[PDB]
Amino acid sequence: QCVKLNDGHFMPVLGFGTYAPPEVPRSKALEVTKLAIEAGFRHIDSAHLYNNEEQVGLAIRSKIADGSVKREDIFYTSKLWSTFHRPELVRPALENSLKKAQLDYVDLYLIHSPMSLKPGEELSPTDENGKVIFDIVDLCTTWEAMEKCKDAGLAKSIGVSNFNRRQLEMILNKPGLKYKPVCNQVECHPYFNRSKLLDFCKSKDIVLVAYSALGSQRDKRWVDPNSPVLLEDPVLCALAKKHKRTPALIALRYQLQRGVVVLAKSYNEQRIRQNVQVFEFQLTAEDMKAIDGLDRNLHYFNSDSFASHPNYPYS
Ligand SMILES: NC(=O)c1ccc[n+]([C@@H]2O[C@H](COP(=O)([O-])OP(=O)(O)OC[C@H]3O[C@@H](n4cnc5c(N)ncnc54)[C@H](OP(=O)(O)O)[C@@H]3O)[C@@H](O)[C@H]2O)c1
Ligand SMILES: O=C(O)c1ccccc1Nc1cccc(C(F)(F)F)c1
Ligand SMILES: O=C(O)c1ccccc1Nc1cccc(C(F)(F)F)c1
Repeated sequence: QCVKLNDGHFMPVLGFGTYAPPEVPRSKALEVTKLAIEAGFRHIDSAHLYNNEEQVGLAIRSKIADGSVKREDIFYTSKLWSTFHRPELVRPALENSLKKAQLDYVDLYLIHSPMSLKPGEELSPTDENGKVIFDIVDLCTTWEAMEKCKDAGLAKSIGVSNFNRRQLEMILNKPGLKYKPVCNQVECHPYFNRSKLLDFCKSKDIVLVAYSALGSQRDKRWVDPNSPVLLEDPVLCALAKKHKRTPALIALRYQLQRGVVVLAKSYNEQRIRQNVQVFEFQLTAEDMKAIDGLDRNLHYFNSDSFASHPNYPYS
């Protein structure tokens, strides 16, 4: 139930998504992360951006203290936020995340996004029009700082998120590169299946990790309400009926069968327990072809605040 990363460490192929929007009480992350571990999730995905690392960390530490898991059984991810791309800010950002979570190391630390933002106090600094104040940082220098964090033992593995093929290539061609990214965590689902990026990642031994695999949380801040609702897709519905599973389970299994590590966020006890059933059934070649046919270049995260950035990954 794991994949071997290009640095020798192992990553569980099903991960628990911990982001919930600010209107959800912070205490919920503690409750649901414990439930996720109880259900069998061993890969837990968080970030500085999520304002939940204390709660998620506490959940992990609670399950270690009561004997349910060892630290070595848990794969915990955090991410460097975009206001901290300047190399001198990388290690301090990681140390802050470790202090919040009360952990000695993260299993994985990612550059959250290639879209560098102005260093400062704000998560999303703005001008007048609500467009973000961008920063211009050579992400190869950021990567060097990430490498130093691995060497120091603060992160077992390092990788990237929201990078396109070209951006990934720039890191891979860096003179004196010490560690390749182990993964690229990107938006990935049947409406945006990333086939060409997946092929590229496979060719370089980089794991593609899918987020919004269930169609995203459809947050009004970044997602058009008109966009088709992935879990109401008729083809996924037909496949769910055929296998007597659910559309969510079909969407998750699709990713595993393509060699994509898949995340799944749920703050509902029943759905958390449901999602671990992804290992209990298989899709046929014809099922996979049907799902492949759904691709319509649809990234749910689709806002002016992303699209105007000079390092916006989508074309
Ligand atoms: N690197 C990045 O920039 C980035 C971006 C986005 C997400 N992520 C990571 O990926 C995780 C997941 O992506 P996401 O947050 O977009 O959500 P998602 O996994 O696509 O899930 C979307 C929604 O599906 C619902 N759901 C879950 N299981 C279900 C089931 N069995 N049946 C029906 N509905 C189900 C959840 O609602 P309920 O809670 O009500 O069950 C959830 O809000 C995040 O939490 C985060 O850790 C990373
Ligand atoms: O094992 C990998 O390398 C793997 C990588 C990405 C996605 C899925 C992967 N493996 C996988 C896919 C389905 C079922 C099982 C297992 F049988 F181990 F549970 C493992
Ligand atoms: O990581 C999350 O779950 C996330 C949550 C809320 C808002 C944005 C998020 N991720 C994110 C953050 C910065 C840039 C991009 C993207 F590249 F997709 F645009 C995605």
